[PDB]
Amino acid sequence: QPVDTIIYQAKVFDGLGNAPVHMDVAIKGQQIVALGELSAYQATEEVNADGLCLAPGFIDVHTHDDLEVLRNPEMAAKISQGVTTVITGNCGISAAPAELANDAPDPMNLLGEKAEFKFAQLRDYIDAYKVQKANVNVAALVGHTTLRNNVMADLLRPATAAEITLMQQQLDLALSQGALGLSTGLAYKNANQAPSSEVHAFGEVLKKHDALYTTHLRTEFDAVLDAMDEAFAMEQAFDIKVIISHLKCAGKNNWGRAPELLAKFSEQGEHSKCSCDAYPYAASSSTLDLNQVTDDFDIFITWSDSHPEMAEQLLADIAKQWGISLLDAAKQLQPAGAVYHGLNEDDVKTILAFDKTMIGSAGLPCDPHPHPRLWGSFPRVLGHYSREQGIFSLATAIHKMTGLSAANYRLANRGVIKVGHFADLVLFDADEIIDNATFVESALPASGIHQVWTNGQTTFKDKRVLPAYSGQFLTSLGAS
Ligand SMILES: [Zn+2]
Repeated sequence: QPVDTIIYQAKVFDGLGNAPVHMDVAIKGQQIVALGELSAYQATEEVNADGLCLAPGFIDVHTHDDLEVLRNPEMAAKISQGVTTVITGNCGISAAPAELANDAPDPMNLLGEKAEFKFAQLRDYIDAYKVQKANVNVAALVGHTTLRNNVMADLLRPATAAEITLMQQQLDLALSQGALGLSTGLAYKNANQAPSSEVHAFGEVLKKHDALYTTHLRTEFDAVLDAMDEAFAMEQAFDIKVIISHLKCAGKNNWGRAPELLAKFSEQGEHSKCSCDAYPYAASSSTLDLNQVTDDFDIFITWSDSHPEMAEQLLADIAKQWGISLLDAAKQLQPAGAVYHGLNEDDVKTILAFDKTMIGSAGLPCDPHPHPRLWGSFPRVLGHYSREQGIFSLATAIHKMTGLSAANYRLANRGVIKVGHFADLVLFDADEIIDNATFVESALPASGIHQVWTNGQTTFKDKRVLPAYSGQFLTSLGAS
């Protein structure tokens, strides 16, 4: 008869892109149990949401939070944005299944330090998550580069057919233990010599488990359209779900080409199910890479192990202080992290507006001065691009971080405000929600989020991140 909580009089967005409905929402246990006008229900707690909006909890489909959720189960960077679920294991790197010999090969340092990789099997990682759980749900992909490192000591080559056989078996076991699918990061030096046929060797395993394929493209610069062909070939050959990560046309050469990327989806063939995600910024962030050094746009160093006095400075200013070229300064700064202001804002708007595009933060949790997407992506979409810029409605914006993402990743009973679905929810003020993180002050929490529930338990309330630790590990459904 009774319920734990009723949220009264909010503008409720279902997560499916439909117009909001003014109504009340009842939570009991982990579940949404009633929707409508509910003053006839007995609730332990009552939340007055008059003038506020209620949406499904946001799903961050592009994270490198594999080890961050173990180090930092409160997950304030995500929870303070309204994110209740993270997809881990992106761009070819995952915490599991991974056995390291001497070091963690690049880019696995984006996840954590080599000693943190303690999960020879995915089941080991799930056990570790279940020790404390976390404020976010976790669903995990397996990284192709991580699989390569398990069986190859020299990564600067194709894997042998025998090494491919081992990787197929390791993925098959990870999928059976609960992984969602496989990710690749083919632009990175330690995967770039994998030919398309090496990636294709995983297709039968993925198809057998009805699993996902996600990809950081082999290049996102001049030849990005060719790189997209590679991703479509997985869909064509195996009829599996493919997601292109952080879609962009990078480089001054390619500013204005976003329509070409949208039109490229017409080349998929018989199946038309490829999706993509993007973060809402015109600046990327990664290790300082000599191939990306240019004078075409600002490049900011975020950290440098060689010259920590140069952290948070513009590469052009560093070069001038040092009396050498941008490229020579970059060589001396390595290893380092950078933010590259190399995207065009109109391209970003077009990619965000594309109806296939989900919102993903691509936040780098080990960065000591992170790109502000780590703390602002989702309220930036709702407050900057929807309310202020008007490029889409609030219903559309919410859909692209909730119901669209749960559907594309097959997240059962999430992403939608519907009776019987999990009570992952965000209460916010539609007129005040906004990102506050800037490139200079990159960890400022967003405004406008009043309360967050993860599986029916409050993980954020009135600026407090709360250790409910009610997240669950979301094991894959496998085949029929
Ligand atoms: Zn990536």
